[PDB]
This record gives sequence, C-alpha cells and structure tokens, in this order.
Amino acid sequence: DMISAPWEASLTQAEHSLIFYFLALTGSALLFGLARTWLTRGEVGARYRTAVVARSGIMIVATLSYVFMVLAFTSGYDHVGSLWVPNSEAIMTIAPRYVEWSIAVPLLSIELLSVATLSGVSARRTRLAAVAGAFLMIFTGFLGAVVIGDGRSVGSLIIWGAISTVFWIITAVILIRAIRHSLPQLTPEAAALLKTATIFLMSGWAVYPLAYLIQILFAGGLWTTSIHIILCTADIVVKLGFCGLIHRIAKLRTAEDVRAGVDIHTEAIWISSVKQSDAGIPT
Amino acid sequence: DMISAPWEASLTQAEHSLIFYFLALTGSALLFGLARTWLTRGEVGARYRTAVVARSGIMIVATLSYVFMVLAFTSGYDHVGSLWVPNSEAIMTIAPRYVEWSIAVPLLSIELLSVATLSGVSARRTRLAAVAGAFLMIFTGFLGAVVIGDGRSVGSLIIWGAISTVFWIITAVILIRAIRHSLPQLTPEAAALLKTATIFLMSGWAVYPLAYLIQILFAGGLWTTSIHIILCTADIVVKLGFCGLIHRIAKLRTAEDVRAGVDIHTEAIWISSVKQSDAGIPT
Amino acid sequence: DMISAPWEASLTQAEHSLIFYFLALTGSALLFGLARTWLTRGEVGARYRTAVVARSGIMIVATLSYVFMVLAFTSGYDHVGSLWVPNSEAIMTIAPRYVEWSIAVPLLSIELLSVATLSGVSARRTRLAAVAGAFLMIFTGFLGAVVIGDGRSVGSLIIWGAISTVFWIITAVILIRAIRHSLPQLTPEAAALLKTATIFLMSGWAVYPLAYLIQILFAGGLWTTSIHIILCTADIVVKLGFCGLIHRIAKLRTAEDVRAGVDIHTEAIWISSVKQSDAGIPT
Amino acid sequence: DMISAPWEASLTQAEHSLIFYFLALTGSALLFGLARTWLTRGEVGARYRTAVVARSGIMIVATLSYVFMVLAFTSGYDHVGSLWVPNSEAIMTIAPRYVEWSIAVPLLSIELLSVATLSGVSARRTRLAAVAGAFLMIFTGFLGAVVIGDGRSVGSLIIWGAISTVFWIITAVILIRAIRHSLPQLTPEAAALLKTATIFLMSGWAVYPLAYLIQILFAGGLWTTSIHIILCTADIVVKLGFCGLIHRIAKLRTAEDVRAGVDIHTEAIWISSVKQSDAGIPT
Amino acid sequence: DMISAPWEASLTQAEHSLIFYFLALTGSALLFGLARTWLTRGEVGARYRTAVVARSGIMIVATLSYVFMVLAFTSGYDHVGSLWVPNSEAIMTIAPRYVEWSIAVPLLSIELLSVATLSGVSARRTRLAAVAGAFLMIFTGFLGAVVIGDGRSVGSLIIWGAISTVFWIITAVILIRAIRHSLPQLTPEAAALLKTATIFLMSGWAVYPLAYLIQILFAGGLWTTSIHIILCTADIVVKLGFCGLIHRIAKLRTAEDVRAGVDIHTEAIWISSVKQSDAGIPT
Ligand SMILES: *C/C=C(C)/C=C/C=C(C)/C=C/C1=C(C)CCCC1(C)C
Ligand SMILES: *C/C=C(C)/C=C/C=C(C)/C=C/C1=C(C)CCCC1(C)C
Ligand SMILES: *C/C=C(C)/C=C/C=C(C)/C=C/C1=C(C)CCCC1(C)C
Ligand SMILES: *C/C=C(C)/C=C/C=C(C)/C=C/C1=C(C)CCCC1(C)C
Ligand SMILES: *C/C=C(C)/C=C/C=C(C)/C=C/C1=C(C)CCCC1(C)C
Repeated sequence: DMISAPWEASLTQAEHSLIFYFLALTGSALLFGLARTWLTRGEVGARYRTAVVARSGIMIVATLSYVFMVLAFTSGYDHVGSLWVPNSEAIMTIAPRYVEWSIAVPLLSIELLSVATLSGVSARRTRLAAVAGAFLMIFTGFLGAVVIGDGRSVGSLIIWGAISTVFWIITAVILIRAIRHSLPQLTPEAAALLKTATIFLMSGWAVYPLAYLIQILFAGGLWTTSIHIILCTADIVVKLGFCGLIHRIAKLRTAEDVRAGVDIHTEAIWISSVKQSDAGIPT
Repeated sequence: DMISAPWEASLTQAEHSLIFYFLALTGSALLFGLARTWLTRGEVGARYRTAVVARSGIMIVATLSYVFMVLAFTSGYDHVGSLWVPNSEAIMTIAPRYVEWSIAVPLLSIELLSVATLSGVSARRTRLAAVAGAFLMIFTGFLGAVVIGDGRSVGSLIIWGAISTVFWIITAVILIRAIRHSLPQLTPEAAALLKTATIFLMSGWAVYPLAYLIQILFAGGLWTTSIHIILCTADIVVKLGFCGLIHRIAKLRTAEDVRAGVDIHTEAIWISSVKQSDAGIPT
Repeated sequence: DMISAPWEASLTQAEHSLIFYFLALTGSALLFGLARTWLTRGEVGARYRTAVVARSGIMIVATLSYVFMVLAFTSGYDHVGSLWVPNSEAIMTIAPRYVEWSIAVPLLSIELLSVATLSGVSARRTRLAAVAGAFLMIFTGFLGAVVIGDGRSVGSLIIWGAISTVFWIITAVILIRAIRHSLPQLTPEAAALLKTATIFLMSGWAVYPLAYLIQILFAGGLWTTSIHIILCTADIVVKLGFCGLIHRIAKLRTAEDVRAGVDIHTEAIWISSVKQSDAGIPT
Repeated sequence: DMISAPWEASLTQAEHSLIFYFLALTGSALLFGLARTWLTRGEVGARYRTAVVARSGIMIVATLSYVFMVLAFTSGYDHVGSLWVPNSEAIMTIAPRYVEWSIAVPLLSIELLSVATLSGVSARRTRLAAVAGAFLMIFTGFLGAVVIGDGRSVGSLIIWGAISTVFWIITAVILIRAIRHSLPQLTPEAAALLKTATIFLMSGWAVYPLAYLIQILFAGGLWTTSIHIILCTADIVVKLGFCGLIHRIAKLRTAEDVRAGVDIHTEAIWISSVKQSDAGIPT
Repeated sequence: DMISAPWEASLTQAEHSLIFYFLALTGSALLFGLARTWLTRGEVGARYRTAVVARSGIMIVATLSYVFMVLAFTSGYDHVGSLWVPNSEAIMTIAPRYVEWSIAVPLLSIELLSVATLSGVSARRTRLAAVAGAFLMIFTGFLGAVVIGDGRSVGSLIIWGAISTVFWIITAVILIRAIRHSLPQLTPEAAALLKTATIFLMSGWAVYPLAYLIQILFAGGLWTTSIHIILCTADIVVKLGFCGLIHRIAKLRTAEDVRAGVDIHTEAIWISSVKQSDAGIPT
C-alpha cells in the first residue's frame, strides 16, 4: 500500500507559519542550550568532563540540523494561490532530523554513562554496545522513513520501524542495566538524581516513534504539521531538560570528590542555591 | 471584519529605508549585547551564573532572529516603480519576532528570579509557572497575529490578544509576588536595585501590546513602519537596559558573599567606579 | 533642487574595482581590530573593562556592516557594456554605514569616558547626554542622506545636515567638558594620553561631514567612489587608531592602581616595551 | 579506455537521500570532534600541545570540507522525473575531499610524531619527509581521480594511483620507523598505546584506496553512493577514533611528566576513570 | 599594447579543477593557521603579545579573502561545452588577494619588529615607515594589476609595478636595518633565529612579483592557473612558515625574561621538545 510522504503535502498558510515557528523555535532553543553548555563547562571536574563533551555535541549537531531545516523550509515550498506547495527540497525539512538523531542518541547514551560507576571491559563493552544500538535504531528508522520506498511504502515503514524498535529495546536494556548496577555504588543523593534522569531519557525516547506512526497512518498538511510539532517539541524537551539533569549529577559528583579529597575544584559548586563544595587550590 | 496584515502593505522608499535601518540597528545592538555578556561573565560568582546564562540566551536568540529578518527583508520586497511591493517572504520580516520572544520572555523571567531569594519547592513552582505563562503569552499572541486568520481577522486578533493578556497578567503577578517576597531577605542596596529592575521589565512589557493594537486598528506602509520601529526600539531598550540591571545585582550579591566569607571571587568587583569586593584566593 | 543619490551613479570598471577594494579592506581591517580587542582584553583591570566592552562593540558592529556592504556591492551593480549599473540593492552599499555609526559613535563616547574621572549623577548625566547626542547626530544625518527625499533633495540634505551638526556640537562640548574636568584628577602621564586621544576622536569626526557635502554638491561615479574612499579610510583610521589609544590609557590606569595597591592584576602590564606593573596574586 | 566519473552518474531518490545523509552525518560528526578537541585542550601539557594543534586542524578543515560538499550536493543535482541528474557543480561533492586530505593526512603524521620520543635533526627530517610524502600521496591521487582525464581515464587513474601508492609506502615506512625507534624510550604504558594507535592510522589509510578502485572499475549511481559511504565512514572512524587515541597518549605522557617533576599541570588528569596525576601549582 | 587580464581566460576542466583545489587548499591551510595561533597564544608573554596579535590578523584576513575567492570562483565561471568561461565576477577570484596583502604585509612587518630590540622614537618611526611602505607596495600593485587599464595595459602594469618595486625596496631596507641594529642586543640564540626568520620573509616576498610578471607577459588558461598556483603556494608557505618562526622567537624571549626575573609565565615553555623556562607564580 502506497502512502504519501510528509514532505509531499501542500500546506495552508496557517500550517506553513506554524511549521516555520516550531523549526525556528527549536533551532533557537538549541542554540541557547549550546551557550549554556559552554558557559557552565567549568562547573564540572575533569573526571566528569565527558558529560560536557557529549552535551556540547548534542547541542551543536542539533542546532546545525535545525538551521539547515529552517533554510530548507524557506526554499522547499512555493506559495501558489493560498497553498504552499512542496518542491524537491521539501524532503530536507524532514530528513536532517535523522542526521541529528544519529549523533545525538549515541551521545545521550554516552552522557548518561559518563556519570555512572563503570570501568574496565564492562565500561567499554557497554559504551560500544549502547552507541552501536543507538546509531542503528536511528539508521534503520531513516531507511524506512526516507530511503526504502521514498517514504511512501507502508510495508517498508512497518518493517524498518520494527527493526528500529528492536534496537531501541536492546539499547534501553543495556543502559538500564548499567544504571541499575551503578546506583548501589553512588551516594544516595546522586543515585536518586541518576535514577530520575534515566526515566526522563527513556520516556523522552518514546515520543519519537509516535511521529513515525503518523507517517504510516495519516497524510496531509495537518499531519505534516503535527509531525513537525511533535518532533520539535520532543527535541526541545529532551535536549534541554535531560542535559541539565546530567550536568547537575556531574556537579554533585564533582563536589563529592572535592569533599572527599579525591580532587580539587577551582570554584565553589552551587546546586539549587546551596553550596556543595568550596573553591580550592593544589597544595 | 477583515484587515490587511502588516506584511501585505507596499512601502515607499522612505519606509523601506527606515525599516531596514531599524532592523539592522536592532540586530547590531543585540550583537553588541551578546559580546558584552561574554566579556563580563566573570564578574559574577557561580552562585548567580544563571543570570549570565539567561542573558546570553536572550542576546543570542534575539540576534539570530534579527539577522534572519534583515535577510528576509532584502528578499521579501521587490522595487516596482516607486514602491516596494511585498512578496510571499515578507511575513518573515514580522513572524520571527514571535520566535525570539518565545524564548526571551521566559529567559527574562529566569534572569529576574536568578537574583531573588527563593529556593525550595516554591522556587521551582515559581520558575515553572513563570516560564510557562511567559511562553503561552507569546504563543497565543503568535496565533492571533500570524496564524489564525493569517493576520487578517480582527476577531481572531482580539480573542487571541485577550488570551495573551491573561497570561501576561498571570506571569506578572507570579513574578511580582516573588520579588516582593525576596526584597525583605536582601540587603537594602540589592533590594532597591531589584525593585527598580522589576519595574523596568514590567513596564517594558507594556510597549509590545501596542504594536499588536496597531495591527488590529490600522493598515498601510506607515503602520507597518510604525510597528517595526516600536518593536525594534522596545527590543533594544529591554534587551540592553534590563540585562545590564540584573548583571549589576548579580555583581552586588557576589560581592556581598565575598565580604561575608560565603564565597571567594578571583577578581575585584567594581560597580559604578566603586570597589565592592577584593580579589581573593582559596586558602 | 534635485540631485542624484550616490547609489544611482553608474561606475566604470576602475571605480567598481576601487570601491570593492576599499570596502573589503575596511571590513578586513575591522575584523583584525576585533581580534586584537579580544586578544588584549586581559591587559586591562576590571575597573576599566568598559573600555574593552565599548571597543569590542565598535569592532563587531563595524565589521558586520562592512561584510553586509561588500555582499550588497556584489549584488547591487550589474555589468552592462563597460559600465556597472546600480540596481535597487545599490543603496545597501551606503545606508549600512549609518547603522554602524548609530552604534559606534555612542560607543566611542562611552569608551572615552570610561577612562576619565567622573562618577555619581554627573557621570550618568554625561554618559546619557553624550550617547543621546551621538545617536541623534547620526540618525538626523541618515534622514537627510537616505530617507527624506531619497537622498536626492538638496534642501533636505542641508536641513538635516544642519540639525546633525548641532547635535555634533552638543556631543563634542559635553565630551570635551568631561575630559577637561578629568585631566586635573589624573596622573600627568594619563592626563597627557587622554588629552591626545580626545583630539584624535574629535578630529576624526570632522572627516565624515565631508562625504555628506559631496553628496550635496557633486554626483557621478567618481564622486560615489570618493565618498566610499573617504568613509572607508576614516572608518579604518578612527576604529583602529582611537581604540588602540584608549586601551593604552586603560592599561596605564590599571598599572597605576596595581602600584598604588588599589587592585592586583594577574599579568604584568607592558606599554611601549616598558614594564608598568608586575603580575600579582591576592593575599 | 574511458569510464564515467562518479559525479556524472544520475542518482535514484534512494541514492540521493543516502548520500545526503552520509555527507551531513560526517560533517556533524566532525563538528562534534572539533568541539571535543577544544573542550579537552587543557588536559594536555604544553610539551605535547602539538597533538592538540594538529587535531584541531584536522577537525576544522574536515568540517569545512563536508559543509562545502553538503551545500554543493544540494546544488549539484536536479530532480528530473524520478532521477537526480548531476549538473556542473556535482564534481564539488567529490573533489573537496582531496583538499581535506591534503591537509589532514600530513597533520595526522604530525599528531602521531608529536607523542613519539624523537628530537634533533632526525625529528625535523622525519616530520618534513612525512608531511611531504603525505601531501604528495593525496595530490597525485587528486591528479588521477579529478584532473588528468577529468576522472574518466582508466590509464590516468592507474598511473597516478600507482604513484600515489608509492608515496603511501614511503610515508608509512618513515612513520613506522619513527614509532619503532620511540617505543623503547617510552614507558611501557605509553609504548603500548602508541603501538596500537599506529596500527589504527595505517589500517585506516588502507580503506581510502578502495574508493579509488571503485572509480576505476565501476560506474553508476550505486557506485557513486558506495564511494561516498565508504569515504564518509572512513572519515568518521579515522578522524574521531585516532584523534581520541593520541589525546590519551598525550595525557598519559603529561601525567608522567607531572609525577616525575618534569612539569606541573593545573588540573588532575583522568584516563578511563583513573586519576593519573594531581593538580599542582608552581612553587 | 593591450593584453588580456588573467580573469578573462577560459579554463579547461583540468585548469578549473586545479584552481579550485589550490584556492580551497589555501583557505583551509590558513584556517588551520588561525586555530594554531589561538591555541598557542598563551605560550608568549605579554611583552611580546604583538607577535600573536599581528599573526592572528594575518591568518583571519587571509582566510576570509580565500573563502571569498572560493565562492567567487564557483560563481565566476560557467561551464560551456568543455570550457569554463569567465563572467563578470571572475575578477573576484584575483582581486581579493590585494586586499589580503594590503593588511598582511604591514602586519608581517609589525610581527618581525615585535621581537626586535628597537624602542623609543626610532621604534615608532620604523613601524610607521614599514607599515606605510608595505601598504603602498601592495596598493600601487593593485592599481597596475586591477584598476588602471583594467589589468589589460602593459604600460600601466610596468609603470605601477616599478613603483611597487620601489616601495618594496624601501620597506625591505627599513626592516633589514632594524633587524641589523637589534641583533647585537639580543642573546645569541634569539639573534640567530631572528636573522633566519628575516631571510624567510624577504625571500618569500620575492615570489609574488613573479605572478605579476606573468600577467604582463603571458595570457591564457594555463597562465591564469600558474598565477593562482604560485600565489596560493606562496601564501601557504609565507603565512604558515614565517608565523611559526616569530612565535618561536617570542617564546624564546619570553623564557629568557622568566629566567632573568624580568617577568613570570604561568606555564612552562617548551621549544623543540626542550624546556626553556618553568611555570611560575607571582610572589
Ligand atoms: C535528541 C533526539 C532524540 C533523543 C531522538 C530519539 C529518537 C528515537 C528514540 C527514535 C526511535 C524510532 C523508533 C524506535 C522506531 C522507528 C522510528 C524511530 C527512528 C523514530
Ligand atoms: C525582549 C522581548 C520582550 C520582552 C517581548 C515582550 C512581549 C510581550 C510582553 C508581548 C505581549 C503581548 C500581549 C500581552 C498581548 C498582545 C500580544 C502580545 C504577544 C504582543
Ligand atoms: C567609527 C564611526 C564614526 C566615528 C563616525 C562618525 C560620523 C560622524 C561624526 C557624522 C557626522 C555628520 C554630521 C556632523 C553632519 C551630517 C552628516 C553626518 C551624519 C556624517
Ligand atoms: C582523514 C583522512 C585520511 C586519513 C585520508 C587518507 C587518504 C589516503 C590514505 C589516500 C590514499 C590513496 C592512495 C594510496 C592511492 C590513490 C588514491 C588515494 C589518494 C585515495
Ligand atoms: C602573505 C602575503 C604576502 C607576504 C604578500 C606579498 C606581496 C608582495 C611582496 C608583492 C609585491 C609586488 C611587487 C614588488 C611589484 C608589483 C606587484 C606586487 C604587488 C605583487
């Protein structure tokens, strides 16, 4: 059964204006997130700098992706009558999300594990498996949604969506097992924060398949609009909310190292207005 | 009753030149503001770094928005005879302000509360309510002014403007109550500065509805010009003036922490040519 | 009496090539100036950081303006025969200077006063008056040269030029009075440098009205070329020369504070190969 | 015997979408790599800063190259029927890789030798030979693949490929001999890491000739797609994997200098979650 | 006698591909150089920061120039048959080098004198003369090669080339005399490095007139190609090689100041793998 792809639908003026807003809102929010990451990078010790590196990468690639999509949007539809009619570049308002996710979901996995308590073979095993799984979930998604059948084949979307779902399950299990093993080896305060942060990333992941199901089941300007609103909103919530959460844990673990004498930090660490550690200098 | 949207009016050469100037002036002013924020970020302690983060975000998003609009302006009107006639891109000289405001008004709320005395559940309750309220005021504004009716429906502008006004009131009350609760718990010097800063943000907010009322009541090149001049000028005044004001309070509270022994700061803090605290090092 | 605006003249290949060179030379020089400002920002104490902020802003806004103009130049003339014929974008090779000046002349005023000895009501009174005066001089200039009459009305150029000249006089007097009051309260070395720097900014200002007089009196490709050469050259000389000069005074006043025990500085300060203060640390 | 160049093939929608994805994925990955390099630059002592400089250069040049290629891709094919047909810009989706490699392979050579134990005339001799050899391998490759015969001559591809292969062998031998001489003069831990890193760069180099052989042997959209996938994937693996590996060795050698008293480092160095050296200050 | 300018020649596919490569190679190399300058700026004391400022400027202006030229190249030729035929933008693939040189040759002069031992009136006299001479050599070159006669007049090229040659001689003599006077007042190690560096800049300068002589004597695609290859290659060699050389001298003079007690430096200075000074702190 053939369906029409999301980038094939003509848009009303309302829909065209809504999509522009959500794309530009997301790009802007992500650029704020990038700046936040840069400005707060010194709050975290060198032992937990991977958290900052991972988050910087998420914010940079996501920003670039949305900037590309906003420009593609301006060039991918032509006003004809009262409708905006998609040209051959309209696909570049949807496909670049798959590029973003191909990097960002693996980097999220790395960010989450950066503040967990794993080392040795297990650490490397877990990080590789989780990165690989995360990449494959997005890539198989991209094949169904964009490449095989040109986004128009229900069978292709279903098959590749199911494959993507398997990699989702695998990655999730690998990450959840890692966190579960770490929580006993963390301080109560960190353990609690890490558990909460883990629910937010997994739960945030469940929103994205919903846009894929729309592509399978419904076509039209309203549905294209819905896809962009759902994915823009998920991108904002996941890439500001979650990133803030790991930063807090990295700060807390830094401060615990300072108080334990494991390391020193050049500035005081404040979390929710409360001082967690004092500024210090090497002897 | 149908009206014509602001981006539908033909412009005289004078009007076209004035709008270009104001858009480019605002973009430039905001880019200066961004640089100022970056250069002065080390004047504030880690306890008050949210002020800098919030302000950086305002300046980055606003700058991008105006750069986009200046480019849209160059492509959204065609010189025909002695008039500049808007094409289908002219709406991108108005609509991106709603993107900017959708981030900046929530970030202003965060900036103001960053230097207040809250913490606890109330802090999170207040920050979320104020962010949500602020976002909804702009978004409902965007629906009336751009989306529902295509900016041409008086009824839609009135209804959505009224809804936006309710969210304005709510956000204002939430913020004013927070400040009022904080002022007794601040030092007199900070309390006085914080009260003044609060009047400037609320008062600055009242200018923006005036451009919305123009869209409702008057159409033509002169009115489009007026809208852009009012909104550009408000953007400049609010995003340079207010941001400077919170930075001063964050500096003053930093210096008070240094003198109280609550924290140390790597450089001396100067405010209006007077030294507030000395440079210090961890023991 | 009608005249032709500068952006209306056809250019010979020689003139077109000269203008490109001067615009690109100025943009490049200003981008160097920006980099210089960033690289030398730590040579100045926090008490005089406004000098660096002001100068950063001048360099960023001026650079952006010239980059815009160089791109506008490439799109605002079409090679037809042996002539370059201006299209409707040619005005964007002249008008953006008014945007630049609208920010830069106020920021110059702020830079000059940043190293003077004023505080209290007078300080704020002077800074506001000088900023306001400076902005109005440029804005009234822009109205005569670009907006009212489309740059083609001699009467409009004369009237608005005279108004701009009044604001020039006012701003100059306000600044000169401030400097004159400061010089007795500075050390001889700084006083001497500040007096010299003040003559360079005022004298540099007198070049700009000459380009305005050309617009009034002469039209043609040679005159358009002359306007661009004069304004490009003035921009280079004023925005590299003067900025260097205030930086030196800020360095000298920093070093005098270090030697007086008023503050400490993390590095040694060198001025013209001679060490002015040693690197120090907080007790 | 004439063949068709890779940029001459028409692409199906699937192929066009795959190439876009891989180009954008590589550009994004490399931009992450650049950010990583900048954020982790302070983990390495000044004695080994060449490693960071070399790696920064690889990441900046590669990113720029891919950004250029992604934009070229959007302009170098036109949708005609169900095919994307290459225009005269399509060659700019292949040729810029040769620019990237012309800098990056010499910089990789420099990065590898940056952490080796070699100095004096031999050091300069080795660095020059390896840089020269590396540059010539790419340049002779570019001549066969792009310039002589316009990418369409089998004889030219074979001859210039063979020449490029000779320079490959020479560069490899020079580098391997340098590493082999260094390994005895390093600590066991560093020696082991350096040996591993050396295999990864040489092995990574062997992938690239495979894309050249495709150009010789097979033409069509599938083959163009294959070339881009292989080269994008190799670029990602070599420019994220190898660069991480030298950074670790530079960190380890830094930490060994700190523990030996040869130098001090401002922060603690952590490698795989284990502390290698403490933060220190000059006496 | 009329000749054809370099930007008037049609290019074969081979020539077009070679020029693209060299322009993109140079832009990329210079962007690496910029990054190198930024990453190594803290290796030099404040007494010698002019070296870093000068070099930063060379690298920023040169990079921008080549980026402009690469984009101009993509738009300045049209594929027609088997030839690339220049349009009216092709001149922007040659003329921007004159902009770059107009800043970079004066900045090279400043860089060389930054590490010499001249000071007082002589210092300012020398720096002004050398900057002025350097600027005039390039500007008179630009007049002959681009402006007067449109690059087509042999007489104009000869006359203005001769004038440019006089300014070359003057600038060279001024610089050589300064170095010669400095060498006795430097330590042997620095004196030797400074003498070598001086030969490299003067010798590097002699390559550029050769491209000018081609323009006079030969016209065609091969000659245009030759001009771009010679000038690109000279730009790479002069703006990476020489800049590295002054940085080393600035590092060595910094280290000598540290060992003499003239100043302190925050990190150790390493030159060719050997430690020259230890990291220190203010007493
Ligand atoms: C910041 C971006 C994030 C976290 C993106 C997440 C995306 C997914 C979790 C996607 C999952 C999918 C499936 C499980 C089924 C097929 C469709 C996908 C790719 C959307
Ligand atoms: C820096 C940007 C700021 C502070 C923008 C503020 C915008 C508003 C306060 C807008 C308010 C509106 C209403 C209250 C009703 C009419 C619609 C709006 C959105 C203009
Ligand atoms: C860096 C830019 C500077 C210092 C620009 C200065 C511009 C002026 C001083 C302009 C003055 C003018 C008049 C006094 C008369 C009318 C025309 C003006 C605007 C050029
Ligand atoms: C990061 C980029 C890298 C490491 C690129 C490497 C490229 C090569 C090793 C290319 C080698 C080639 C040959 C040995 C034969 C001819 C074709 C070449 C240029 C691909
Ligand atoms: C980094 C750029 C450099 C060092 C450029 C140097 C250019 C010259 C030395 C040019 C000299 C010329 C003459 C002496 C004769 C006329 C032609 C010129 C301008 C190329």
